[PDB]
Amino acid sequence: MADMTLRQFCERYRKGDFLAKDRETQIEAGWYDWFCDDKALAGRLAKIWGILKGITSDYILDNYRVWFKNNCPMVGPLYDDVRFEPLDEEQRDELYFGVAIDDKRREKKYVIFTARNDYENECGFNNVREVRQFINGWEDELKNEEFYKA
Amino acid sequence: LGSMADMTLRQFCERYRKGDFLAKDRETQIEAGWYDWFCDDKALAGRLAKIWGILKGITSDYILDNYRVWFKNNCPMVGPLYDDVRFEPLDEEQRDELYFGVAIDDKRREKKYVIFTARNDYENECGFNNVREVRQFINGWEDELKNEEFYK
Repeated sequence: MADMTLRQFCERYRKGDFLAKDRETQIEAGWYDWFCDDKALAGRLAKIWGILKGITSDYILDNYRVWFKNNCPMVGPLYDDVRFEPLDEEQRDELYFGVAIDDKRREKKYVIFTARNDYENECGFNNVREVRQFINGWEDELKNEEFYKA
Repeated sequence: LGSMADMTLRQFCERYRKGDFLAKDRETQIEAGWYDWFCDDKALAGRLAKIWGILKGITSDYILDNYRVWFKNNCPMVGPLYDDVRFEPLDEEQRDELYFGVAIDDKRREKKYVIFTARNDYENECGFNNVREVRQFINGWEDELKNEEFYK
């Protein structure tokens, strides 16, 4: 009965707490919904951790929490997404954002949708390096004036 | 769910459009109608939105004024968590004849929305694949209670 920060999650993962494939553990890890095998969750979490292990911004690490969803589109394969929600529940409409991973309905391998963009796809990248560089710079990306000009 | 200081479904929708039931704390989500759950407490509000997609399309005054709603989140021992929304008649005596619930997005079931009714001995009757069909059912539930082809 306690919520985690992204930094706390990374601490526990580097400890390896989130490698047990059981469902009771994976619910605690952060999976909200899935269509896949319950034991696929751990492996898919490793896939997702391939991005989270490269997060450095103390703003992202200490002001955010993460949850994961596994999705079954009407056409196309199951895909996961990792969603970054701020600890301050009020500024969600401005700070929340998620990254769809390997969604074949979209051109890029990683597609980012943000609350400030009204929950639409904003940009996309084809390698993990771009995704980490973007999420780390998200604190400064919130300050780009050329965006809110909508 | 027995009963206590509960609101009617119409009263609940009135309060919900006020935004009374958007605080993610446990006391607010309990007041909204959550009876039991297995998931994170801070998910509750969000799942209520899933449920609201059904409740916001309810127009028939019979359902709105003779029923109240409570919500349960379930851990099926195998598979992911699923929710359901349960309509309880205000007169508890006719519960066995009037009560019904909608299991929403239960992965063990064929339909996205599966309806279980008290008249069918609290087992699944029918299912639908879109929220519009579910709303059409609940609004027409007053006329569905009078369909004889069932009670035979």
